[PDB]
Amino acid sequence: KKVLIANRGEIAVRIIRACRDLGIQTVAIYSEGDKDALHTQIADEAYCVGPTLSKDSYLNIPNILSIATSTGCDGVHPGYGFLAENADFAELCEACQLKFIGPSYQSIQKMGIKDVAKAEMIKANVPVVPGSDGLMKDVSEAKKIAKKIGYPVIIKATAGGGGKGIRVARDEKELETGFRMTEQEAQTAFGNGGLYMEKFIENFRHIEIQIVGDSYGNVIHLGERDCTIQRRMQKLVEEAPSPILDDETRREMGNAAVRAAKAVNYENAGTIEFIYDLNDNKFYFMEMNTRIQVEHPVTEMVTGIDLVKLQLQVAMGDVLPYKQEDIKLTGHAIEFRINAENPYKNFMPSPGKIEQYLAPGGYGVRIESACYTNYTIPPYYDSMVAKLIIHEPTRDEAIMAGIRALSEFVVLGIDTTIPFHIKLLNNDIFRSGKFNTNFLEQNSIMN
Amino acid sequence: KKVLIANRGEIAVRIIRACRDLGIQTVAIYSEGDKDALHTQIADEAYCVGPTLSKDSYLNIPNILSIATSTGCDGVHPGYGFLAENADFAELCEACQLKFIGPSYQSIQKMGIKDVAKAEMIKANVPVVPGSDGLMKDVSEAKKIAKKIGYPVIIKATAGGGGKGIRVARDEKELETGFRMTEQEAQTAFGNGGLYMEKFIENFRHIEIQIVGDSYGNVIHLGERDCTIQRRMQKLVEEAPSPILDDETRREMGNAAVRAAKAVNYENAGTIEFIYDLNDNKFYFMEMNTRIQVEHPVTEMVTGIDLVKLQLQVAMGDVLPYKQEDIKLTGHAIEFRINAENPYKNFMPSPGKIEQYLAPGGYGVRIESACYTNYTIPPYYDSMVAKLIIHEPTRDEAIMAGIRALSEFVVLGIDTTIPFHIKLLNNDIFRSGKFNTNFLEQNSIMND
Ligand SMILES: Nc1ncnc2c1ncn2[C@@H]1O[C@H](COP(=O)(O)OP(=O)(O)NP(=O)(O)O)[C@@H](O)[C@H]1O
Ligand SMILES: Nc1ncnc2c1ncn2[C@@H]1O[C@H](COP(=O)(O)OP(=O)(O)NP(=O)(O)O)[C@@H](O)[C@H]1O
Ligand SMILES: [Cl-]
Ligand SMILES: [Cl-]
Ligand SMILES: [Mg+2]
Ligand SMILES: [Mg+2]
Ligand SMILES: [Mg+2]
Ligand SMILES: [Mg+2]
Repeated sequence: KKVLIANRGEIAVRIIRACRDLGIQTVAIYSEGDKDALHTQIADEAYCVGPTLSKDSYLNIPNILSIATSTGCDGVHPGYGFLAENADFAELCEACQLKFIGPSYQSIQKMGIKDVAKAEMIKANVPVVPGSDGLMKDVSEAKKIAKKIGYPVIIKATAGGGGKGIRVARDEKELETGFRMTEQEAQTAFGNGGLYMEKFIENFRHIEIQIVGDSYGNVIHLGERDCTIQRRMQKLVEEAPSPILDDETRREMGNAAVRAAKAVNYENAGTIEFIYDLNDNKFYFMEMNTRIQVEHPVTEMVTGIDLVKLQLQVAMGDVLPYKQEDIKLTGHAIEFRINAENPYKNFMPSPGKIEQYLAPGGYGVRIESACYTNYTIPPYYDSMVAKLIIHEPTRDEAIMAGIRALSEFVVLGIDTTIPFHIKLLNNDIFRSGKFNTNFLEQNSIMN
Repeated sequence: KKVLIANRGEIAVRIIRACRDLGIQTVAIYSEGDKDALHTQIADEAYCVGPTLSKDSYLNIPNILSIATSTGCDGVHPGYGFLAENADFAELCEACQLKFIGPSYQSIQKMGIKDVAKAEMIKANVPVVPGSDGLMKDVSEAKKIAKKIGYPVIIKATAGGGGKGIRVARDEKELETGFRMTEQEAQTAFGNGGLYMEKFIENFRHIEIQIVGDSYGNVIHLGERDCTIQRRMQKLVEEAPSPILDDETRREMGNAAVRAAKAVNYENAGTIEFIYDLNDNKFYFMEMNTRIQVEHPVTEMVTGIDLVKLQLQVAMGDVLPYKQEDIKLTGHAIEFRINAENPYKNFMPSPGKIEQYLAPGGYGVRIESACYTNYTIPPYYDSMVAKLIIHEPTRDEAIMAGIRALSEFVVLGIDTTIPFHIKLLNNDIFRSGKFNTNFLEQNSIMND
């Protein structure tokens, strides 16, 4: 009946749209900085939750819970980021008679301590990257494990998110220096300096499987997303299906992801991330995001399934409206994350007022955005202007259509990364579809 | 390689987008009044064709042909309206070695003299609305036929388009009066005063079938569009598939449409309009539109087929890349034509500068517009702001999702018809899916 959206930006707008499609009432929250945010305008009601820094606004749990109960909400949608993978917030909602629109706290706990997640996958017969058994207490056993696994190794925060608390070590001296750095950063960022170690995979594709469970033990997958085009770990361009994957591997990986989700009795939407090793064409579980993702639209276009609406439906108590045999991926979709950065200045942030915003339309085109003419993106959270998604019958058609779409997208007053994406789509290595995660790093797409 | 777009507005934008998908270079034209027009920005080059009134700009054939050859274009896409159903311009293009993106002039002649179109359909074994065979010489001849057909009748210009030269006669005296007014109006408008007569069908549903043929004898249909929500003759809300139609009638009408198409060796995209009579559940051919239509995108979403790209593909000599067995309509789409009119003032036109324009997005939404912030829609042409299309798995879902999308569509500075479409979507009759073409005439949505 009524849902509080515990987020901001384009995901808040997105969830709000999903609620209205189901006739659900919407409560937006905003920080002092987000006073002009679009989601606060399109919500049925909006409430200030605290000052600009996320720690006192969007992560201010007592205030979010307070507002939620005060206004008579039945649930809370966390979106992505902020409190979406926070098991304690999830538990507190439940204790308030508020439905956390997402998986259980037990589920968030199990998959949210990434070393424990791995051990759970080994027991659900899911392959995982060779590595340490749980956390390393010392550099000493980090050095011991790393010589057992073989360099290069990657040291990762077990409580980790947003790319923070991850370091490659290519020799013992790097592992020694990187251990203390990552432990420090993790304790600060997460209140948990526990680190685990993995073989650092060098030639792979980032393949992730969308899963969705209901409250009745039914789990399905909506195929894969290919998120190999990455700058500094962070995803820039996502596509569905993967250009390099055959139907037998899609099926084998989808089945692995469904085993993953039910080993932890997973409910609502999540994503299994897999490392697809191009050296032997084997996949490895890397982690689960126990939440909706930025890139969900690429999947929604090829599958025809409204994933956020399905999140709300699953939370309201609906059984899954599709079994696995009803799911098909039709056509090809590619998402471009358009940020307020200048690709001609090595992606230097570009703050300012948007003087002209003209979003493209036409066949195949979906624009996801909270930006509008005269809007100023506050520099304290994010750089996302829009996600553009192109859906065509083939990949080459999506590429041609994407240039078309991207080429008429007017965002003036600030620099954006549209030019980067236009240049990528004209790149012959990209068009070949054959490449790994290092692609941006061992090329110079901007010329 | 290079194509001139012989149109304006949102359809020029649509065409230019389809050209860029194919790697084709684009030449926009514009009237003096259309200097700010979005299609002139996104085109590769833009040229002035002349003064604001269409007669000297967008219907200026000598100037359009000069720019097409001057700039070295291979074809001309006429969109809809203006020169799209002008056989003589199609001929002229062909004589200039320009591919008219559409059917042959011969086909444009056959189906564009509407009484002859009808006669061709009877030979093609396609049902037509009862009436006269050919034109009526005289008011006397109209009187005799109208007595034979039985009142009520509708007198229709044979060279008629844009809904001019059509009026109902419920009795003799009306017919005497209607004949002369319609003959005068059709002469003025079309240079052809010839009228034909049909039974005026009073309880019906507007069901039209999308056709596409290629240059190799292949003709497919992409199912139906239901355009029953009309206001004074003009379409307002379209949906695919028709909510009141089973798949046996879908096949029947599709096969009827396909016979019609190849009866005239039809190439490229056309639409066959049927009258679906709710008294006996019978369909009758009313006319063919030998062109793409305003409402094509609702078909494109349900079928996944890019129709305007397919027009270009067909015009470059491509074999139809779809077979009939492989065409499925999936889910349900509703298009809403959003105009610069005030629905709270009986749709009074609302001229002005648009001061804020915010297109909704999200799941299932597709916006078709040439409008933007600080744009002023000239009051000289077809007054569209945007088409909004919603595509969902079911009709009820589409309705809900369209309220969502329409409710956040911001257009400030002019009044628009957005509030009418929101009131339509909350109407119980519309939601039932059961109504006929006089729905907005028997109902008053704006009071709801
Ligand atoms: N074993 C590995 N070998 C090579 N690269 C890795 C490995 N583990 C992680 N990475 C890279 O580091 C990125 C982030 O890893 P991940 O384990 O997803 O961290 P995260 O902080 O949870 N990020 P998020 O996806 O936002 O939750 C991955 O997308 C890979 O590009
Ligand atoms: N026999 C009929 N009985 C009842 N209504 C009719 C009949 N013929 C036409 N109409 C109505 O008049 C409208 C216009 O007729 P039509 O033959 O489509 O003319 P047009 O000028 O070619 N319009 P267009 O579709 O823009 O090319 C139809 O959509 C019907 O609503
Ligand atoms: Cl994400
Ligand atoms: Cl039309
Ligand atoms: Mg993570
Ligand atoms: Mg990850
Ligand atoms: Mg007509
Ligand atoms: Mg018509």
